[PDB]
Amino acid sequence: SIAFSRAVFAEFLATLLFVFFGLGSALNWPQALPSVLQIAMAFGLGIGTLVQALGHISGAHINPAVTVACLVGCHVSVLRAAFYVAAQLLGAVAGAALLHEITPADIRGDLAVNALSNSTMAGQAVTVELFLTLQLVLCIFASTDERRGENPGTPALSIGFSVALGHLLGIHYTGCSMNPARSLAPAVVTGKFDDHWVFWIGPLVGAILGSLLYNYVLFPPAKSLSERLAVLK
Amino acid sequence: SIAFSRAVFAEFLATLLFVFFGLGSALNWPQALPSVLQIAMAFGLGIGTLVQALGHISGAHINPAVTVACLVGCHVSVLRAAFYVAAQLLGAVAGAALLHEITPADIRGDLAVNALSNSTMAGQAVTVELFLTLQLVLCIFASTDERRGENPGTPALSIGFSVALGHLLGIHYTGCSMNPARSLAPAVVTGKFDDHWVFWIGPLVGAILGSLLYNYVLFPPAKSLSERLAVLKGLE
Amino acid sequence: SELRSIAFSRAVFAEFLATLLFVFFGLGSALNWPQALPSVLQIAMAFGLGIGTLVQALGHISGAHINPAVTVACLVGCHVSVLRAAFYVAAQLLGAVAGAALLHEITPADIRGDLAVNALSNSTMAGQAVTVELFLTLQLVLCIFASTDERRGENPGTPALSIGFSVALGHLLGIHYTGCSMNPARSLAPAVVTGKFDDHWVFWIGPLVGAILGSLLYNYVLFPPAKSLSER
Amino acid sequence: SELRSIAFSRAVFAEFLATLLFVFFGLGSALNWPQALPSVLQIAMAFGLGIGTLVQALGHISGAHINPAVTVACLVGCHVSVLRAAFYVAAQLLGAVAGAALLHEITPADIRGDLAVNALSNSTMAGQAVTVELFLTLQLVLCIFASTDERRGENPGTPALSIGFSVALGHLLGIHYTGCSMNPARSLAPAVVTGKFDDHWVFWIGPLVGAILGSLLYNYVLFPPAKSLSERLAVLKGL
Repeated sequence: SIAFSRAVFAEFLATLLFVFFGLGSALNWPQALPSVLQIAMAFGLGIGTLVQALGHISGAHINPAVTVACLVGCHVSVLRAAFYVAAQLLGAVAGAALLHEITPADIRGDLAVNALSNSTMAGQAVTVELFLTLQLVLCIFASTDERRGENPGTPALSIGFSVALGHLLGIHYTGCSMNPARSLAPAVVTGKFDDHWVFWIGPLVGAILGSLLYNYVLFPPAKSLSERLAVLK
Repeated sequence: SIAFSRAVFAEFLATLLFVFFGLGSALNWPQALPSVLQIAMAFGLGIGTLVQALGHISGAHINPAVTVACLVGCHVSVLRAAFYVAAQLLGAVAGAALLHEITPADIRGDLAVNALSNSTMAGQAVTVELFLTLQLVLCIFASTDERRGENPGTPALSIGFSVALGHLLGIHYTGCSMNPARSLAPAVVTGKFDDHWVFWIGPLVGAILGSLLYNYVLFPPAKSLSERLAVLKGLE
Repeated sequence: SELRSIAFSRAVFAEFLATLLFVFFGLGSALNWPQALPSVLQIAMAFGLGIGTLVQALGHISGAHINPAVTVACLVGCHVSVLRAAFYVAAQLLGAVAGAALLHEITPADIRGDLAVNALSNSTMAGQAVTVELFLTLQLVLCIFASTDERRGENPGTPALSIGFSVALGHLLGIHYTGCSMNPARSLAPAVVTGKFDDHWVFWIGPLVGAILGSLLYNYVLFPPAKSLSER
Repeated sequence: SELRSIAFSRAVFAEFLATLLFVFFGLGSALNWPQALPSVLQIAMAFGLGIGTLVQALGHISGAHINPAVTVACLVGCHVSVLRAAFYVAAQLLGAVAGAALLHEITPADIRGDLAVNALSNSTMAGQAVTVELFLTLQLVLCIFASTDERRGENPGTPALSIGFSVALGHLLGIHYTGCSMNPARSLAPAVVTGKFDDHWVFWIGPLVGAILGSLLYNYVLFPPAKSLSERLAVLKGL
């Protein structure tokens, strides 16, 4: 019961640092405007560092979509999945509120809210978010699959660069979500809920798609006791 | 029976995600035009992520040139190589068609077709694409070599940054192909086939050079007794 | 023992040489070169790959702290005698100012300029900045303590690259506020060479409080040692 | 003998092919200005990922020096015969000039220019420039010696990346002073092709001294090997 509290707190602290570092590096800084690779690096190295620092404590989800995909695949109780999602949403809004407090009001602006950029249709954008989170969920599962042992090699760096890979594409359409907590945090702080359903349906459908594709299509487990039914039939 | 189907599907899904993410990060230029390092990071981390995600399922080729290269030193049969190349070409055009659907019409443009750039001639260009794939195939063979001298596992990031390394050079000449499927996908969707042979002869010839250079010149692998007999009894 | 004595001397020398190379490469890549002004990602990569290279090169000799803050974090965290920590902090401050003095005499005088002294940027207040420096160093010691935790021996992991990209991560954000310190030696080095001590206490209070916060958070809240025989 | 063995011939050819690919990719990515001018981070990444990829591709075959300074560094440390060191340096110089001549052939004449020769930049003096090149190669040699240290546990691929990012680290600083050499073969290759030899001694004295300095510092001062079979057992001592 005490290790579960450490894990929920770690998920809270991790999403706090992720959103604080991520949005603050994505703000419109006048003299030095951030580039797409610069923002992708910020979010990328953010997940990779927090997975390194807190992966052994809680699994380092830092993402409700990852937690939901973990609910379909790995052995996580619906009790733990709810506590994780709740901890991530609370940590995210705390990191965005903290960033707002420390960032001068001149630079804050939209506080890096997710908005449909490059005149992307919501139906077009929700399809992008689907495949953005799909490749991340595929990489997270493969990097943390216990059946692979120590063979993955670079779990923290690979998951980070997978997040950066999605940002290198998703920034132009929606500013890249791949995380419902990363989208909700600046939307609550600064009043901006432009097409917010895209940043929830997209990642969640993309996450459950990658979990089902991996755990039961690409690399399913061996048949369990259910084979006794085919013998009886 | 099923494991081969899961591998071919992985090659299809991997090339689908690779082309979707790769070409998309090369278009999408409103007020923020992508730089050479930015585009190279997209293709680089794309291969590295998909080698990490699907390498243990299919081998993570995501390249008909790489699949052709593995025909000599990857224990891949001519049956599997054809199924892999077909899955790569189908996934590539599916990723380019999907990107076209989700990208607004004004931004699409060329859809990141491989094209001759900076007044580079097709003979000069096909020479670049050879060495772009030579170093990639050279890195893949060592990264998947049991005698490379490290703990078991495949370095997906090393393979990814090898793809990125080729882009920091190849973009200025051809937009960097290194992958015949990566070139056919936007060529089929858009219709632009200008000097399309450069993006096929280049990667395929560069791959067979790296495979022959590694497996016969640089680091010839250890032959099993059954493999050793196919040589001897095939002689005289 | 005689073998134990040199190993400590090898470690103190490595800490001096490491902070010397870190400050020399970091500041020199952050200078305002007119033909190619460095971008935030360019500067972040310079400091990031600098730590990662030096941790790769000297981690197995001294631990590759390269930061008085993380050395203090090991005092409260990875329990190390105050003797070794004092020798480490002194070597870092001496190597840093030596690296900044070397870069000064190595770079033409016109372009030396501010020598990448940590300074308040974008009208950020000292109270807001000292809060940023806290969380920049907080995540760094969180990554360092996990990458070097005695209990994670088995698989070697990627400590040098992870810590290096953790330093870069802090620069993606910290550059816009203070030019990113995360290291009191990296701040004292160019301030001593080129007299610029504007709000220097921020670059000392910030990293030290964030380091002790992350060391206390790791060793007592997140991943403490087993109190009893329940799991040892 | 060592000369008449296949592994030595395979190692010399690997050193030749590796330097050929490194110079071809490095200069060409640093020299292609027309409408897209390469950035310092871009050039640093090209040379960085270049060394990292070739160390990963050919390190197990020859050691992947790709640098007469690095070869000299192991001549002062890593058991490399003075016969092997001469064959390695000769293979690197031949592969470099072959890679530079190859790049000149495939790059259109409008963009070739000086072919990315190492040149003193931003009014840096030769004494100041030769001091940069020393410390650029020193940290690289320190990183190479540690990335190849059998006493250090690492995961696959990360040592090649660490060496690569060490090269990229030097370029993030060295480009502003000299265009970043850290390799006498990388400087001679375009100098022979294009014919520009301005202050060529800086790109030779600097990297070599920095390599010997780094090899001596690592093998004798920082992390020397054991002397007796009881050394490691003695380090334990009491509890």
